[PDB]
Amino acid sequence: GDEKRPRTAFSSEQLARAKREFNENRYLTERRRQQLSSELGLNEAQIKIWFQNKRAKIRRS
Repeated sequence: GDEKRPRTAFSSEQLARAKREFNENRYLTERRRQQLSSELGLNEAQIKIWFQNKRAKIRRS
């Protein structure tokens, strides 16, 4: 994105991941969220529950 980032906390490589990270949880919410909720047989209180658990993927950090 920018043209002047350090090389410790994130040399853009980590900043770019933040995008791709949500990019896989920003559209599906309105692209496939209906497909899941449909085959999942639940409500919004469970939809987020899936991705909410996937957001960690065994890291809780």
